[PDB]
Amino acid sequence: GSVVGGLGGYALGSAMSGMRMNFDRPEERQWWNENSNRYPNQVYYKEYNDRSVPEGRFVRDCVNITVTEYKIDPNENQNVTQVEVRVMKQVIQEMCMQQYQQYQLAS
Repeated sequence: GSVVGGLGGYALGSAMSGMRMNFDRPEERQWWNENSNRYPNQVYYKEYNDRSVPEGRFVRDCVNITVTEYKIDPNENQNVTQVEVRVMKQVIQEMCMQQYQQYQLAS
C-alpha cells in the first residue's frame, strides 16, 4: 500500500502531537522511552450512528479499531509482551478519548 495504516472506511483522527504519558507501572514507561515503535500520534475511528456516546462505549471500540490495524495481540502475533500491550492501550485510549470528543463535533 502507498501510505495507509488501515483507513479505507475509518474516519481517522489528526495526529495529536509529540505524544506522552506517565503510566501506572514502570515497565511500559521504559518501553515508551525505548521508543522505536511508539507508533504514530494518531488513531482510526468508526463513525457511529448512535451520536450520543460517552468516553466509555465509543473509546472501547475505537481502541480495538486501532490495535486491529496496528496488529497488536499477544494471542495472535505471539511476538508481543504485556508491557507493549499496556502502552498501546493506555496511550490509544488517551489518543482515542481526545478524538472521541471530535465525534461529537463532526457529529
